[PDB]
Amino acid sequence: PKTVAPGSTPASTGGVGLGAWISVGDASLRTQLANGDGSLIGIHPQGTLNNVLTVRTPEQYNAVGDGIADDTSKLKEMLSDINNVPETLPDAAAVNSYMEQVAVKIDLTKLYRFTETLYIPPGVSIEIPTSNFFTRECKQGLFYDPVDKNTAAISLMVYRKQPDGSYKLNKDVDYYPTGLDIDNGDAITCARKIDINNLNLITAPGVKVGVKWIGGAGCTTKGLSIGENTGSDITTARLPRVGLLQSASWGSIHENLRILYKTQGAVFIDSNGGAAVNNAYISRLGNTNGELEQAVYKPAGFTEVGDVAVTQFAGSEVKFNSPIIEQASFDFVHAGRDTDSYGLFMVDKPHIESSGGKKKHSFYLINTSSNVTLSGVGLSGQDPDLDS
Amino acid sequence: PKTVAPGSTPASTGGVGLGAWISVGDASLRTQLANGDGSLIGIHPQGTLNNVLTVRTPEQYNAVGDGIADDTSKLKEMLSDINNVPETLPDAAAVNSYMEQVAVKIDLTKLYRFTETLYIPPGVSIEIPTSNFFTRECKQGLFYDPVDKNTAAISLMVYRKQPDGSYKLNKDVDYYPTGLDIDNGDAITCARKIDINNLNLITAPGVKVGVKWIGGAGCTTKGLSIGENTGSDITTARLPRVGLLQSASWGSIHENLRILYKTQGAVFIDSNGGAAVNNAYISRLGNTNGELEQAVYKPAGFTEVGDVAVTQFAGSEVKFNSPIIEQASFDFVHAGRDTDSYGLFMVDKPHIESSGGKKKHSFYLINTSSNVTLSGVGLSGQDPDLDS
Ligand SMILES: OC[C@H]1O[C@H](O[C@H]2[C@H](O)[C@@H](O)[C@@H](O)O[C@@H]2CO)[C@H](O)[C@@H](O)[C@@H]1O
Ligand SMILES: OC[C@H]1O[C@H](O[C@H]2[C@H](O)[C@@H](O)[C@@H](O)O[C@@H]2CO)[C@H](O)[C@@H](O)[C@@H]1O
Repeated sequence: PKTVAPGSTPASTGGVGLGAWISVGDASLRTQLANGDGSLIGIHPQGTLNNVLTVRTPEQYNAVGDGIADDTSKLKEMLSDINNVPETLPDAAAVNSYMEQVAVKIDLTKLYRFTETLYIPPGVSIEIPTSNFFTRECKQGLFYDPVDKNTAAISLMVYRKQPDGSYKLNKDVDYYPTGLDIDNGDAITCARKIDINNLNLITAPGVKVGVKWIGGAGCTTKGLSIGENTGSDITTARLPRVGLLQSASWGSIHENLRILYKTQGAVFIDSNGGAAVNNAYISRLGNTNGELEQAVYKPAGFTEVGDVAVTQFAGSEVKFNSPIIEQASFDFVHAGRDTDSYGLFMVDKPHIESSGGKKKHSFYLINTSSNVTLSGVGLSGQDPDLDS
Repeated sequence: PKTVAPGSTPASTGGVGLGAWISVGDASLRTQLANGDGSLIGIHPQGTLNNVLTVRTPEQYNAVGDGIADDTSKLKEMLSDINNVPETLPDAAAVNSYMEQVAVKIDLTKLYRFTETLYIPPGVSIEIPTSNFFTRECKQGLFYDPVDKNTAAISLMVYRKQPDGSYKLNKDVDYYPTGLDIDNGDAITCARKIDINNLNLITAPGVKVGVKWIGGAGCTTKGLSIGENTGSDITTARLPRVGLLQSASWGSIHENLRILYKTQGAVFIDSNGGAAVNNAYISRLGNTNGELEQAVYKPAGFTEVGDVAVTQFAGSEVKFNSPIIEQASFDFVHAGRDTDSYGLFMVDKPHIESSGGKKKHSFYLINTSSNVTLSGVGLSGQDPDLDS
């Protein structure tokens, strides 16, 4: 005989399974199925449903996915269930271990409004069926809509050494680690095994930075698409002031990156050895008042006023293969490393265009060398004296 | 008490749910499961089955998938359920709106025979597990088998203006929009947010055009594979005369495109700024009678006879990187724009080969400039006077 004390549960009196409690009847089947993992369902050629379910979705966490409801905690919970990285860690060994966990794929098929910077832990693949392209109304992806606009929508994890030898996750928008920081332990990257396929990210007007790709060595992107072609007034367009900011990401590859921006498209700083940006399509949403934008992250030698599609400095040498740059005051601003002019400006066959022939310079090169191959496409601006 | 009138249903007497009607028993469960969406099946770490099922297949529509039965209506239904765009539209706002719908991924794992041109609407991702490569018998993909061979197997959507001011979907096999048409309003593209991975397309012998990549700005492809390596006799092979025809597709990228053709491999016309074709493997199925093939779509300046692997004109300047071209009479035929010679012919390290050393010319250049990098692979024809 089996004695069951008052206040018992099947789980607390032997569990449910062979030799213990066995579910019987329809009510129990309903709950067994509803609270299971799919193991009750057989599949072909053999095995059970759970054996083949590996993707995660915000819907599993009840995200509304309409770009209205605040789905922040749902997205964070989804991320946490994959790899929950505490914001404070004791030492190097502790932060490094979070890059040695199981990686999981996430599929974003609706529109998720969020109001706090999302930090992607290592071991994450994010996918969306297709990439946005001058999309007027974003329907699938992330919509960053915070109270504090002096922030980034998305950011990789980089831990900063504290006075007591402990490490705290960086949450400062303007911060980016240097190759030196990574060498001397002042910063420790917690960004690895991250893959993006078609992530669409829109932003409330005025948000400072779209994506902070910091410390992402070996991390990859394909079809990453930033910004919304909301309307003619860029001042209300749902796109960030700065599309992407990248540092300490050697060996990182961005395939067919798409960026709709207001102030700066993409910025690459310090160590990014061997990193490539292929077939990028970077455009200011029209060039109205473009010449009045003020670059936010720029080398000291660049003091000119005007929007910049691509900015690079502090020894960064990203390879730009066949980029398409549109509607920019400055297509490229590049500075060699202050100390020795290190960092070759490499642009192969750029497709440069701007409505009404409005432009300041295509290649603004400071204390540097370069190898550029022209493809019979380009222009110089309307000022007969200053534009070149 | 609850009174239920004769001829009632649960829906007509309060609905199903808390505070109303609740399903009870095995029979109810069987029907709920059969007619549901997976919501009764829990999965890990939380949520239900419906939350993670996002991919569509033709099997959901009972397609036979054997390459014999005509699965046309079922492929069309699957496409329509994703984005059902009317063949006739009121104005531009109307057609533009269809590029702002939720995108869906389709997985093709069997062989689907169809008999009318398939029009891929915006917001569609297509994937097949692997790409065909000189495949003798196509097992997975699409097989176009029409009564009228003067047609295209697959086409993107471009709307043509009508005398009354309305717009109609183009169904003319030879039509392609120009940059001028798009600028005009004469044409409005409805091809955006389309991604193709490993799509295998074979066609009945005699089919004019395999794929009409028109207006596909920012659309991408990887492993698109056209044509079947049926047998030694090309007149009987399951491949089209013209593999791919592209126009108005600036920023479109074709990665590792594979084409087996009879007349012309790929054709690129008019505005295609910044578009790239990487590691294409284009080959006529042998060169037997290749010299007699007459190019269908080509510039006026080209009047020679012979098959052409790659044809480009009207100001199109697609970048061809590491293409592999085999058994062609003419590897490339390129004409700069009539008015100002615009449109640089760019080919980087082409791997050119032809059986028996049979060939007319590799680079037939008309009213144009070019930058070509040779990789120590190539040859010139057997005519000691004309071939170069
Ligand atoms: O030597 C490193 C780098 O330091 C300064 O860069 C600034 C930059 O000007 C700001 O826009 C922002 O991004 O912070 C950076 C340093 O944290 C110098 O101005 C620059 O020339 C130099 O390369
Ligand atoms: O000015 C554009 C273009 O017009 C003609 O191109 C023809 C082509 O010859 C045909 O094969 C077919 O594709 O229709 C095209 C447009 O009607 C000229 O022959 C060509 O040279 C010219 O660049």
